[PDB]
Amino acid sequence: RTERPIRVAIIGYGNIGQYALQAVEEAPDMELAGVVRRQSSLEKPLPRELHGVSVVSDVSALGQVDVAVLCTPTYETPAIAKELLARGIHTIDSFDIHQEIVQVRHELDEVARAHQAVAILAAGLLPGTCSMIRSILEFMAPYGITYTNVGPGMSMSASVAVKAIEGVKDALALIIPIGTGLHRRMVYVELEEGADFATVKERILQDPLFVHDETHVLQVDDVKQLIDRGIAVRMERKGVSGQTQNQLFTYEMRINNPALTSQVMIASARAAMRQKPGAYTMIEIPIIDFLYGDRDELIRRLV
Ligand SMILES: NC(=O)c1ccc[n+]([C@@H]2O[C@H](COP(=O)([O-])OP(=O)(O)OC[C@H]3O[C@@H](n4cnc5c(N)ncnc54)[C@H](OP(=O)(O)O)[C@@H]3O)[C@@H](O)[C@H]2O)c1
Repeated sequence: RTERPIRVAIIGYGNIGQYALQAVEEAPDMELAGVVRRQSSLEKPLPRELHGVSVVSDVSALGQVDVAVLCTPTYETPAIAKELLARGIHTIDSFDIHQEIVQVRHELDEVARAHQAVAILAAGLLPGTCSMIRSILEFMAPYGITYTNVGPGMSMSASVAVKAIEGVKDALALIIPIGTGLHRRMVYVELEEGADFATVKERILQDPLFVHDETHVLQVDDVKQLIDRGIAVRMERKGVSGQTQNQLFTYEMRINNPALTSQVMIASARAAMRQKPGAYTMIEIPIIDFLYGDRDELIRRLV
């Protein structure tokens, strides 16, 4: 629909990558350049939805690539981003280690500026659009407290951490809100042949991830039967606007986690094409840059 469509490559074909495929297809200003996978994954049978899709091991085999959408594991992502920025390719990621965002942002900023590229990081569900809402609440009521309650949903960094433990064949870890920003964790574990529940319970409950947090552990026959990739996020702020107390704000979403996250990353890919070289979180970009359409028509429709 646009003259020269944006050519988007998907790096890593996991949960995020599969939904990102659909988001790129629906994007009227974008066309799929291809999917980049590990060589090991290239040797498994080709997924049925990737028929007619260029699936390679390096971005150089896909021709021109405007933006790379990084659907890779968290710890693997900054290094992959730096590599692609250095090739002059824009990068979108949903890096979700909050304490490392400032540092990672600086490192990507320097590489991006050196190669006339734009990196948008932490552009997912949380961090991402929830961060944008959170920041808007902040300046509407500067004094007060915001509570971010991550509703019942799967934590895939906690699930694989419970899987690496001695005695667990498979595991599902859930993040559960208990109010005022506090969270409870519940772990469903499929045990190995002949391991006892009582000990493996005490190795998860004393694992560094679940010692200072309230944690419940249950043994189940099939953890795969319990998996659903939906999640909820509820944010509350009670604050002061100017000098007037008791301003009340509530934001809630009930969404498919990877579907939404991939959509935000695709919308951010659109925004990346409109920025000066550098690295940005989502609160550093005009909201209109994430939207497709004529500027005046968007203002007429939304403002
Ligand atoms: N910001 C948010 O609100 C939020 C929410 C959800 C997810 N995320 C982020 O999104 C990331 C991906 O989540 P997911 O559910 O899609 O995970 P996933 O299903 O495990 O997908 C990981 C994919 O990355 C590739 N990969 C795995 N190991 C790799 C390695 N060592 N080196 C290079 N590539 C590797 C693999 O694809 P191939 O087989 O094709 O190589 C794999 O399919 C997470 O790490 C998380 O940080 C953020």
